[PDB]
Amino acid sequence: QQAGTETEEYHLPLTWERDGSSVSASVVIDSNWRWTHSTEDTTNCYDGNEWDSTLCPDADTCTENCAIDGVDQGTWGDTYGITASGSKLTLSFVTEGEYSTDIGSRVFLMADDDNYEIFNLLDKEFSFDVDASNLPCGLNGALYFVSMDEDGGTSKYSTNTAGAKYGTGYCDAQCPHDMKFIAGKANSDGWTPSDNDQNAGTGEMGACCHEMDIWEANSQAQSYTAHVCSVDGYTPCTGTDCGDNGDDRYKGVCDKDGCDYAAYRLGQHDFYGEGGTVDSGSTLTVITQFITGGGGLNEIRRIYQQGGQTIQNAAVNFPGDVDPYDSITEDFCVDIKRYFGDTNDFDAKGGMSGMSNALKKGMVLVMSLWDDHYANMLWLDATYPVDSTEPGALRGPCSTDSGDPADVEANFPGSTVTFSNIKIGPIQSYD
Ligand SMILES: OC[C@H]1O[C@@H](O[C@H]2[C@H](O)[C@@H](O)[C@H](O)O[C@@H]2CO)[C@H](O)[C@@H](O)[C@@H]1O
Ligand SMILES: [Ca+2]
Ligand SMILES: [Ca+2]
Ligand SMILES: [Ca+2]
Ligand SMILES: [Ca+2]
Repeated sequence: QQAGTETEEYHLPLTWERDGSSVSASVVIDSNWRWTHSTEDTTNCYDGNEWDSTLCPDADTCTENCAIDGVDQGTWGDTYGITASGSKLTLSFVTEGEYSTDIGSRVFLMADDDNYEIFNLLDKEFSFDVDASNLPCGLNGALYFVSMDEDGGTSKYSTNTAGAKYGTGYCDAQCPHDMKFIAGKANSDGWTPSDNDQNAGTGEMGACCHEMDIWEANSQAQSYTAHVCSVDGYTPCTGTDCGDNGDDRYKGVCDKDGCDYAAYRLGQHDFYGEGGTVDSGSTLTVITQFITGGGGLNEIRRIYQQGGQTIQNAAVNFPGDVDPYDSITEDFCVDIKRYFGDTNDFDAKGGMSGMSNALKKGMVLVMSLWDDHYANMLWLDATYPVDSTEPGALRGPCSTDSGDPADVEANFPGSTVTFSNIKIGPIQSYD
């Protein structure tokens, strides 16, 4: 995409801590949340959930003709319900503006006006605080890393002149087709509007890359998941390469399921939640350690702190069936996938070594708040598949009727997540 000139681009300031020193940074809104319009005027190129057939008769003409616009200082709060102060950032779910309504948001941490911050997580401890108290069943307030390009695509894709400054270049391990710009081009060829999301559609292209989910959670359940892909960084896909939901799920270049560590799923039902060992009713500190051996990742450990207590990660609880692993390791991934009857696509795509190499190349930090139009977040917080009674189906305490976006958007529009005190530093000892 190119950048429009209707609205000036302002990144929202955010402070964080890197190896002992305060960094005055900012966040940027993902391009998918922006207005896409003609370069000549205010006519929408993306209108509801379809592209304008006159402006965008094919992708190349669409790309020529259409621009993504800025988000100015006032737009952050007025349109997206996003606020920041100091080291704290708050995302909102439903924000009713003047003439339209926004649902959720996705933002990236900037290094400067033109480039994302790049995190090299190997042999480091990453931590932050989160308040997930105001996220019901069905919501996901997520903090995660993806193998995006630092500049958002502008060096590799000459029709992307907007770049990281306008939140371009998202990719993740789902190879999502709902991205409006991929590889610097409008993803308008083959576009089908979604049946249940009036702002969304899908195009021919997907946007694939490695993904390290540090925190996917609401007040009822939480997980952390490594997803490795067999391709190098940001990778556009078509066809079978995208590994689309359904028959193609395991046939693409990315591990969609991931090697997931979800305490409730692993048989620790009172560990996290309302009044849990980790109490989702109050702020908590999430510490994640990327442990290496011989320079390669071999373990992703989790520690929690809350009210001055240090809380070790809850171990796998299937006595006699699976060992009491308490972290993501190769053997955990293999053993738990066997017990759950899950295809081990993590190892297929490269496994821990693969992941390691992804982390070595550096990742972008993502914070988002969304609902789930595909699976109603049931994979996180309920039972999935809904009628399944075998090991690994049970995910959280929520009803299998929970999480329909039409329901949660109506019933809990005021839901929010707050992230704060982002920090990276050396791996610390926790007694
Ligand atoms: O894409 C949503 C979410 O999916 C997570 O993977 C699920 C997968 O969606 C489901 O079909 C399978 O049975 O379970 C895995 C693990 O719960 C993926 O793990 C997430 O990171 C992603 O946000
Ligand atoms: Ca032209
Ligand atoms: Ca074509
Ligand atoms: Ca094929
Ligand atoms: Ca299962």
